[PDB]
Amino acid sequence: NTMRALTLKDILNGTFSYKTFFPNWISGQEYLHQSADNNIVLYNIETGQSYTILSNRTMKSVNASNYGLSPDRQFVYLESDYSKLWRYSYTATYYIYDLSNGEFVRGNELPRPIQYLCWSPVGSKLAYVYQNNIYLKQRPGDPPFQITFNGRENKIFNGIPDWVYEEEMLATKYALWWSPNGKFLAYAEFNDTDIPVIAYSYYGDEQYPRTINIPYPKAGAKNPVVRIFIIDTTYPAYVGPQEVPVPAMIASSDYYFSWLTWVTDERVCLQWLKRVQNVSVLSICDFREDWQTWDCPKTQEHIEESRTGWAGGFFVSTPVFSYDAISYYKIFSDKDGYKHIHYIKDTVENAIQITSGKWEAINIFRVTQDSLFYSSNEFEEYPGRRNIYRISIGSYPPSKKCVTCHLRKERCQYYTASFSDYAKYYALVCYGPGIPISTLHDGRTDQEIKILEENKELENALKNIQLPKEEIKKLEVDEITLWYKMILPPQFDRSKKYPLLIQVYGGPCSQSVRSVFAVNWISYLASKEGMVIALVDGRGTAFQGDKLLYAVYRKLGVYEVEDQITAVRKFIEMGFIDEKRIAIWGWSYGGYVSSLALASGTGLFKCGIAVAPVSSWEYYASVYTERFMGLPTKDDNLEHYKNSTVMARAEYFRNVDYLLIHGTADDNVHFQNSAQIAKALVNAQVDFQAMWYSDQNHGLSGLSTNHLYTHMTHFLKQCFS
Amino acid sequence: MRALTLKDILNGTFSYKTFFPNWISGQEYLHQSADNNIVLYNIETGQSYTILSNRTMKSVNASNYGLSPDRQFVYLESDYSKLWRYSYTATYYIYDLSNGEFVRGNELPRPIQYLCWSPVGSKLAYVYQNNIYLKQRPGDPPFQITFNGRENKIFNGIPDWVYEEEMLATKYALWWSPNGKFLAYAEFNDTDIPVIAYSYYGDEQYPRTINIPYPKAGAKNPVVRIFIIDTTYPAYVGPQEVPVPAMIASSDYYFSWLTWVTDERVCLQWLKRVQNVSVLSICDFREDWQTWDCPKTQEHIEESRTGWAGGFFVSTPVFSYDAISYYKIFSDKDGYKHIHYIKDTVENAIQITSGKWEAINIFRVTQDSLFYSSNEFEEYPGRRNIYRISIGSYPPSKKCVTCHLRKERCQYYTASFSDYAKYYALVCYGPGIPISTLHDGRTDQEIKILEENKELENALKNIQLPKEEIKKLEVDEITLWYKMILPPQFDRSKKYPLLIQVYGGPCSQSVRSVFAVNWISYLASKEGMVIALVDGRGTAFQGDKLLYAVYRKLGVYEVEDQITAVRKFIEMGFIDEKRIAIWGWSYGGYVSSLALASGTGLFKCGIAVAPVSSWEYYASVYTERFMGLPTKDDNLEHYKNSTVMARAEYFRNVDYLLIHGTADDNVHFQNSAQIAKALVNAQVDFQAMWYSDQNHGLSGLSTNHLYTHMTHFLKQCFS
Ligand SMILES: *[C@@H]1O[C@H](CO)[C@@H](O[C@@H]2O[C@H](CO)[C@@H](O[C@@H]3O[C@H](CO)[C@@H](O)[C@H](O)[C@@H]3O)[C@H](O)[C@H]2NC(C)=O)[C@H](O)[C@H]1NC(C)=O
Ligand SMILES: CC#CCn1c(N2CCC[C@@H](N)C2)nc2c1c(=O)n(Cc1nc(C)c3ccccc3n1)c(=O)n2C
Ligand SMILES: CC#CCn1c(N2CCC[C@@H](N)C2)nc2c1c(=O)n(Cc1nc(C)c3ccccc3n1)c(=O)n2C
Ligand SMILES: *[C@@H]1O[C@H](CO)[C@@H](O[C@@H]2O[C@H](CO)[C@@H](O)[C@H](O)[C@H]2NC(C)=O)[C@H](O)[C@H]1NC(C)=O
Ligand SMILES: *[C@@H]1O[C@H](CO)[C@@H](O[C@@H]2O[C@H](CO)[C@@H](O)[C@H](O)[C@H]2NC(C)=O)[C@H](O)[C@H]1NC(C)=O
Ligand SMILES: *[C@@H]1O[C@H](CO)[C@@H](O[C@@H]2O[C@H](CO)[C@@H](O)[C@H](O)[C@H]2NC(C)=O)[C@H](O)[C@H]1NC(C)=O
Ligand SMILES: *[C@@H]1O[C@H](CO)[C@@H](O)[C@H](O)[C@H]1NC(C)=O
Ligand SMILES: *[C@@H]1O[C@H](CO)[C@@H](O)[C@H](O)[C@H]1NC(C)=O
Ligand SMILES: *[C@@H]1O[C@H](CO)[C@@H](O)[C@H](O)[C@H]1NC(C)=O
Ligand SMILES: *[C@@H]1O[C@H](CO)[C@@H](O)[C@H](O)[C@H]1NC(C)=O
Repeated sequence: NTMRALTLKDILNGTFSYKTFFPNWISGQEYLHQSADNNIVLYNIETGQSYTILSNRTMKSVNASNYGLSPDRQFVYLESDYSKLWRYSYTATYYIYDLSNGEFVRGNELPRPIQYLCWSPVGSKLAYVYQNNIYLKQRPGDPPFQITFNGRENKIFNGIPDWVYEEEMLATKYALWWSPNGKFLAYAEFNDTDIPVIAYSYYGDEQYPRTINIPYPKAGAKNPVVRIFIIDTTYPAYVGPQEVPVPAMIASSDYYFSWLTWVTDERVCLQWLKRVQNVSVLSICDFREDWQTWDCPKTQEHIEESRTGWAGGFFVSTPVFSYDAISYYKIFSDKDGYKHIHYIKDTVENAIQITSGKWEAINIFRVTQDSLFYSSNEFEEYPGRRNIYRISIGSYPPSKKCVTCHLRKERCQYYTASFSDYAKYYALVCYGPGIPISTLHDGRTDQEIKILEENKELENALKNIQLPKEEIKKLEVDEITLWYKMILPPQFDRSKKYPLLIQVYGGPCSQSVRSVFAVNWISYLASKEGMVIALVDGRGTAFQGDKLLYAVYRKLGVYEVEDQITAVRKFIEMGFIDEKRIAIWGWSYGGYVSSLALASGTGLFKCGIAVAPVSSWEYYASVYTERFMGLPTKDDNLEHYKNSTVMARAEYFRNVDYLLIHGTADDNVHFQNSAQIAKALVNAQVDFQAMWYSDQNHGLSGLSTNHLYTHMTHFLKQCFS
Repeated sequence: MRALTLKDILNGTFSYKTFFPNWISGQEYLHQSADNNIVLYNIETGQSYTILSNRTMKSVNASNYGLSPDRQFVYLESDYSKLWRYSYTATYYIYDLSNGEFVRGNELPRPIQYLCWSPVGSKLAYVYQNNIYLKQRPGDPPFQITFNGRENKIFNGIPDWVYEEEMLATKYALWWSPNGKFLAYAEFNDTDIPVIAYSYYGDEQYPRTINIPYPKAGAKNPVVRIFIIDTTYPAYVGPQEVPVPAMIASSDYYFSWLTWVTDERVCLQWLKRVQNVSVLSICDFREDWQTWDCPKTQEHIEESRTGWAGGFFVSTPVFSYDAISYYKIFSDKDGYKHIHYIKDTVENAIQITSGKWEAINIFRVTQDSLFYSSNEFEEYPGRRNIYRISIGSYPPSKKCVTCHLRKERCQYYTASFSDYAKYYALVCYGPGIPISTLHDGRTDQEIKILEENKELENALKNIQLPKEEIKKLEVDEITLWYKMILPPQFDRSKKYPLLIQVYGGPCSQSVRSVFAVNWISYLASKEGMVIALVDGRGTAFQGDKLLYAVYRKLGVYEVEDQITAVRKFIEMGFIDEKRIAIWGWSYGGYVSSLALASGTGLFKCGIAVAPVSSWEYYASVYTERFMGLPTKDDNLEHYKNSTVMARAEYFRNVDYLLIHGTADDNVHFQNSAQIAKALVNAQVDFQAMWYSDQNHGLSGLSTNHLYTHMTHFLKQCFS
């Protein structure tokens, strides 16, 4: 064979895709996995042997795409008829299979379509959502008991989140949680009745288009109301569902429900977040026997507030409880402003700092009897790497071990972990910089037992490909460090002038300079079209302390734009960039940033591309916008909501080539955002190129993705030649 | 001295003025002068006086006026709020001219959808919240005629969306009798019609949905009931329904138009939903029952075995002074639309005009004369000349008033007649600079020049305008008339890039002797391009064989005829076969898209502005007229085969530019949304542009942006 450059076709077909192995743990030494001919194999690590538990002929009999083994292993649910709704939500038909009998569960059949379904943590209890209502099945073939009755489509939601909670708050399709032993079922009740709706046309394949209404609260609009209830699953008819008391300081004004964490069958932990998202409350509630309800004392309310910015990051960090079920470990900012692990027993005041330094603790994976596992930046001071650490708890001389630092140093510096029951064994998934690799380790010695997915097919395929060189370096301008990823063309010469493309996102709590392997569009642009690509992380980006993160608080569309400009000026003075041929592209938040950078009036960028951009913070969800911007009122931050729009910079797009793209059925960043930019450019008498994608979601999935990346390539090749 | 610039076209620098007198009597007319005073001019005693001052108009921000026939009052129209093509809502103020003060009292409500005076006296008729009200005297409390008017459902006195656009082409649906004794009105019911919903972004946090009851091809149609009310005693017997003919009511139907003959005689025109047959029913008033009798003996059928009834509309009759007979334009034995004279029956109709040319419109039927416009002169179908023929005199007369009035300059006319045709005005639209003159209605002599356009004549002195030529091609027994616009200092030895401007819809004509300084004049004047406009099968005024050729076969012959013409223009030697383009709007957007995806390799690039993509998405009134019903028993097969989306894979080696306004109520954005979706599925690249919150015509700074964007696309395509 002969070495060849990447093609656009290779990227669109996903020829250089990688496989990942996350074991579906069922016990401390057992896990499930789908085989090549679609069977379900049960691998036991201690015994070393595997067996088929659910055959391909049983899955094909009902056109099943997914499965779910019950904890007691008596039954397995068969998921078929997947019908996607929003980012996480989907509807499906569920078939219970009796493994012990060798036949499907016939009788009090499950309805269709089911919005969410799950087993209890022990036994064969079932909980499901149908027509925004929760139902309970003690045994698979038993008639269901209806828990909720007010569920109405697009108005009252039970057991599943509404649009805004699914997207910006919970980031999941469910809103119900079983207690550790299935004694209680906790759930949430969302009321979207008075929220204004977003309406958009869906053309489809019928003579007339249909309107799609979604209750969506834009910045400052009426928000949904939430009521968390806990019902006794053993005797639901006795006292019924009990509402969980909301803390006095949370209920004083509008509030959000952050997350629910079960501690024991008689103790649950709820997190609340005031509408002004700079103060969160961790309330611990205990079950009482004299009232059959949940008592929430003032003594068990732990406040976490941020005087500089917002509480947490994308979410308010969840606590990981100790074996004693009274104390917990949580990640939050220290005195210096770095998000580190703390240990809280009684009160927040007496919290003990577990990790410290000019780096951040990202996630706590497991809190065992003697070990604590977590991921961090620490290794070699690179904020874009992720490594797994293991620290001792309770032992007199403490231990601290980096499991993955030197596991495969050159190839692997971005890991994630998946723990078996009680951390007896665990799996590490390496995502880059090299070819991703999934391995399985002993939970006591950290030793690698076997390679789950090595990716030898992708390694051989890439042999004859001229992949670009990726470099993660930093710039130090005016006490502000800018980390950047530069993608260089094959056979790169520091004496030549290369056209430059900037890929931007820059949204608060984000990070785009990571040691992650990816064979994407910008890899093709550097491999075949000889372009230099750059990704810069400035103010507002996460994992480098709160001074960097909270710098964009109430000032969106200002520093993230300036930092891309500062970086381009620095890349130009390196000598290998053609100052005449520079471009910037982005999607969503990156579409807002590239539009503002292109209309900055600096003359650095020749052309720019904005895909589904945000044009004004008055058009985005209250949950995201108000977290980083505040209220759009005269008494608060209305002034900056008006000054931070793309439409106010319309006259500045006169000598630059602008390409504006947006999907007509975008439920997340509505088409209204691009419709307003286009209207402002028309009024300003400014020429630009545009593209719409009919009936397409925010991500433009399908043949639209092909068309988009082809259309953008044509625009860049014209701009650069 | 200098070439035209895009800015000159966008600003309307080379615009022309037109003078249509607002007749009030047989020798008088009103006109809003330079200082915005309403002046009255008398032709006989050549005197003028200001009847409504600029101070009176400015006091209520008035943009329009309406003098009552008795001249006691004048309505002052202000707060104009456009709705659809013709409809608008405004505030009206009655001014008492005799007293010198505004009419105080039972004030008119706001906003009023339509308002008009009776043909005599001070009677008022107006539509408010889809209901008709009557004011005997301006300061009197109104008498409510209708009560069922509900927004977007029941319409009274005004048409619904589809009747306003495709059927009446007017903002009103009420007609006063010749002396104001009776008021006739329409009642439209859109209750079960499916609606078209589209987002209107506006300037608020959330966009709003706009719903319009719009019947697409084959969908449920609005129902119509016509009534007549005695305006002297409307409480006595009330509104009486006009009997619908037995053969019209048998299935779905349309009300075509209403024509008052005398106070006690009215003429109604009906159209069957299968638009190949129309009925002219004459109804008389009966004292005995105070109702309208419509006999079978007074039903005149007009059917078309080859195609549809009429042109864009079913021609209206013009009655004689005897009020029993009438003159109507329709096809003869040979297939040419000529004037006929009907006394008793359609069978015994007498053909008034004949030949291989068409009579376009009947302007006025007087006691001894008949005025009409036609093609006849020098056999040019794109010309309009006004003729006068005698009626009643033993040896008949026939003269062409306009033919040699100004032969080189003027060959496209229109006429505005004063009360009883005592005087009339001729408006020349081209080929030369438009001119409006005033003629004596008895001798046809020119009395004065109303608007000569000397400002535009002087402005164009230093402008080297392109040469326009109207010629014809004769291929396979089919004559194609074309207008070619040549660059200044055109050389027949050089190769020039070619742009085709297309419309090609049924009943249309784009090769006319009309003066215009438009976008394509700039493209030829500054960008050295040859421009062409071809009229093939489906275009009107050349007989029914040409017109009905596209019957039930839309998107086929009009496309082929543009291709046949380009092949002929190429073999002329001065066209660069490598640089050819085609642009069109609306129907022209459908034709240019199909021509670009024909697979002939003639066109390099094409532009489609607000195109129709499938006949499933367009108005039933227009679509089922030339294509029939989209059912298995009728023409569903061709409805499916005549789509732009079915030709998606053919746009692969051509440059396509697709433009469409998001708030287009006429040709919905759905049409372009479907084309874009098909091109994505076919993996075909194209350039696109949307216009937020803009109507079908993209009026305002959106026009500026569109014409600029299209110029860039063509400049790039022709380099
Ligand atoms: C846009 O087009 C309009 C015409 O539709 C232009 O308005 C006209 O501009 C010309 C030249 O500036 C004016 O002509 C001069 O008028 C004076 C009397 O006012 C006369 O003494 C001169 O001999 C000459 O004819 C004209 O008055 C003016 N207005 C009208 C009603 O025609 C306008 O200027 C164009 N815009 C641009 C930017 O060119
Ligand atoms: C508007 C907005 C917004 C903010 N936002 C969020 N949040 C948190 C989660 C909830 C969400 N509502 C808001 N997640 C995001 C982004 C974002 O702009 N981009 C850029 C981006 N996005 C996409 C889709 C891209 C696709 C291709 C290339 C680069 C891309 N870059 C992202 O990638 N992700 C994952
Ligand atoms: C779909 C469709 C359609 C049919 N249509 C109608 N009818 C009768 C009245 C009722 C209506 N529903 C249907 N009037 C039309 C057209 C049409 O295609 N074009 C072409 C055109 N249109 C526009 C707007 C143009 C603008 C610029 C240049 C060329 C243009 N060429 C016209 O000019 N006019 C005046
Ligand atoms: C699209 O990409 C897939 C891989 O994602 C290609 O399929 C592979 O083809 C090679 C050919 O040697 C096989 O050995 C692999 O086993 C295939 N992998 C999978 C996952 O099927 C496919 O060929 C690509 N499409 C095209 C047209 O090249
Ligand atoms: C307007 O049209 C609607 C629908 O065609 C009429 O309503 C129907 O009238 C019939 C007869 O009175 C009833 O039996 C139906 O149940 C009605 N259907 C609906 C959908 O309402 C309505 O009466 C008409 N109104 C006028 C004033 O003509
Ligand atoms: C008017 O047009 C209609 C079209 O629907 C003609 O009706 C057809 O007549 C035949 C007679 O055998 C029927 O079988 C069909 O169902 C009808 N439609 C078609 C096109 O198949 C009607 O005859 C025409 N009338 C006139 C006077 O020309
Ligand atoms: C939901 O909210 C509406 C409107 O605010 C209110 O009327 C109703 O009581 C609520 N319903 C439930 C079940 O919470
Ligand atoms: C939280 O935000 C509000 C509004 O900006 C501010 O007034 C308040 O003091 C902040 N609270 C803390 C603890 O920072
Ligand atoms: C508005 O925003 C611009 C940046 O887009 C900034 O330069 C200006 O100072 C802001 N403030 C006001 C009051 O305009
Ligand atoms: C109003 O008309 C008078 C008389 O023609 C004139 O003098 C005056 O200038 C006009 N005012 C305006 C505003 O045109």
